[PDB]
Amino acid sequence: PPALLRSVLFAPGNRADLIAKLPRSAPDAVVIDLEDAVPGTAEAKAAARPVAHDAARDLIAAAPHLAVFVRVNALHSPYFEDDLSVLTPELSGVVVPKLEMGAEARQVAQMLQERSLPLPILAGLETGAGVWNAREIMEVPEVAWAYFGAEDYTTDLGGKRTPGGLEVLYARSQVALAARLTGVAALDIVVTALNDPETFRADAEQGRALGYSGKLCIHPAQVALAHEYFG
Amino acid sequence: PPALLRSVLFAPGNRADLIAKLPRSAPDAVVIDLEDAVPGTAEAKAAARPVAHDAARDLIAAAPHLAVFVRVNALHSPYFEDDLSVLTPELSGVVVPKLEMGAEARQVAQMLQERSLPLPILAGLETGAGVWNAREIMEVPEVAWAYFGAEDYTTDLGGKRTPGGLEVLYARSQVALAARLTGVAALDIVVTALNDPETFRADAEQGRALGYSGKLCIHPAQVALAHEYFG
Amino acid sequence: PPALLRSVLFAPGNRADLIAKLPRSAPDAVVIDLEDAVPGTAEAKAAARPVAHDAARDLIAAAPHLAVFVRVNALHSPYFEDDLSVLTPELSGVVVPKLEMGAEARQVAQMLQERSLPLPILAGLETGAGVWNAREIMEVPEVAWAYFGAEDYTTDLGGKRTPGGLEVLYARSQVALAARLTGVAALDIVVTALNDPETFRADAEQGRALGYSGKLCIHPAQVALAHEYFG
Ligand SMILES: O=C([O-])CC(=O)C(=O)O
Ligand SMILES: O=C([O-])CC(=O)C(=O)O
Ligand SMILES: O=C([O-])CC(=O)C(=O)O
Ligand SMILES: [Mg+2]
Ligand SMILES: [Mg+2]
Ligand SMILES: [Mg+2]
Repeated sequence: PPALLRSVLFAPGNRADLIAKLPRSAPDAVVIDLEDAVPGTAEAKAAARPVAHDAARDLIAAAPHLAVFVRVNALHSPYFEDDLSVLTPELSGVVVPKLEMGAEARQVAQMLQERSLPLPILAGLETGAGVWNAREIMEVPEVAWAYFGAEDYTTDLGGKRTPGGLEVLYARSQVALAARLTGVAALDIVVTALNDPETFRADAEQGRALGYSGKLCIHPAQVALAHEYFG
Repeated sequence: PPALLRSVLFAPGNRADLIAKLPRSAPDAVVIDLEDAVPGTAEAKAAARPVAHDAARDLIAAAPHLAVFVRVNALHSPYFEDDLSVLTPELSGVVVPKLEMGAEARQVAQMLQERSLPLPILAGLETGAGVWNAREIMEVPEVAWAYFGAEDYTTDLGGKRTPGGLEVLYARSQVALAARLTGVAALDIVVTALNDPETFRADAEQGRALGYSGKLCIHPAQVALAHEYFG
Repeated sequence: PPALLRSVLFAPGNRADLIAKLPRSAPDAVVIDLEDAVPGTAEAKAAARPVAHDAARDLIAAAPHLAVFVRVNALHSPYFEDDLSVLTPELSGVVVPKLEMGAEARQVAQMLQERSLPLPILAGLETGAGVWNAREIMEVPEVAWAYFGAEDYTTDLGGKRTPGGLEVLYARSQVALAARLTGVAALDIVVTALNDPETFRADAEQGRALGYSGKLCIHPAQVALAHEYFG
């Protein structure tokens, strides 16, 4: 995949239909999500694995030039292990959420290698420890890109999100700087307000000014908006 | 004392009458202050010790559940040593202002134990070094809560305070993050404007969004406002 | 040169005429610039050196009490070595842009010592690494002052500058804090807009609030304005 992704669009791993609609807006990359998008039960996570596996295969064959990623559950969740069975060399990479130390990313890299699944890692820095150890996490060789997850960050610190985002400015700035120092591409925060392009435009602008090279998108319409600011 | 304190109300150590009025606003915790609240004269300090002691003694008995703290003078001040003699096991904890190194916090903890005073420490992070070494200070076991003192922080850096507080956003964000990583309760900055409830409301909202679990209060009226945002 | 510089005014190193005007606004210090001010070709830099060298000399003889500095090119640039010949013992010091490690600053000090140039360093922290290692760079003994260059910082991170400057608040606050902790005087960012003193006034105000003790100036008119805020 390109070292630069201007837009990264998500779809629930257990929604074959939404996964297939992923290329419509032509995002630079997409993420079939087995984490947040799917219920936290052993049953839901198991049911989602074959669905996302086949959906990923179909998608890559239909849109050969689309960078396709799969987001697995956190390293320390009881789902990480079995999520790996979903991966294939055809994916552009694997998204690992809530990483918190360089050792965790190295563990991930080694486990992937032992499953014969050499996939670059798109690191999720979205907790206090992830931000604090941002540089150490991104210096792991296998980490090619990273996103700052404001939503989980504030939840982790017992904070609350605002439109301006001053409450995550410190964190968002640290991640962008650590990303520059390690040669890793930084992906900006999601925008949950889906009814106003203006709210998104203002947010993307802040992210661009900070040095992020791309932005996470949760709705197709945000893709075109993202391309007006990154790239 | 509770792990979380929504409000912490201050009262001058040498003002036995005000100390007694403390329970009125029903704050989660109160601080009998021998530091800033009293004049910096070797005589005005030694004269405040007996008044603070006797006032704290009677206050704790009058409201046994209420978390009662006494703020002593800085570790390297000429008053610290003698201030300790004022403390008692019945206190919920001791407030130590201007801590700047993990080593200073450990020193305080050791001295307290040697004086047979089992008191958890409420660390004052309000200087450049305090903020810089926030995590190292807060990881000391005896430290249970910590507050960011914007007033003395700006004074220490030669800065100046504003209503928006952007000049201490980096510092306030760093303390909140370090508090999370160490399991320490973070207490937000004071609001010196005692005539406008909107200034406090907006200020408290910023602290809450950043991850603070409580806020320092200098006037009984701010207590109710604090509980509107923290809890 | 005093430990405190409220204003530091720049002039192109290849303009003998502009350099001569430097003393008119009575800035606390002046900088004859061989770096950004002079085009990036071996021809333009070599042509600039004798002018900066002699103009600096004529300046010191005319204004004996003025702190005169020369800004050489970056340490790892192909012009650094030759730029050193422009320096003389009579200068108040030398500005070294884009410093990124403590070791780089020590290298400069060493090379200055072997040339018999007792010139303290005014370090330029204006790239991701410069900000990341701000404290280590400033703890180098010969570093007496440091400036934060928001322009090159955002360029280095691939961001964009805004009037409000929230995109560089993190870095600006960090440089100011590190300067306090190392005993180094921190100089605030340049203001490129010259048609409005109000834009400069608001900016200087932000810098002062964060703890900066002086501000870089690129137009003599900014000198008096800086003096209203610093000192
Ligand atoms: O799942 C989503 O839609 C967005 C997400 O995880 C994130 O921004 O971290
Ligand atoms: O004593 C006060 O009024 C305020 C105080 O200590 C602080 O903000 O740290
Ligand atoms: O060259 C200039 O005029 C200003 C400059 O380098 C800076 O602010 O770093
Ligand atoms: Mg997320
Ligand atoms: Mg205080
Ligand atoms: Mg510069």
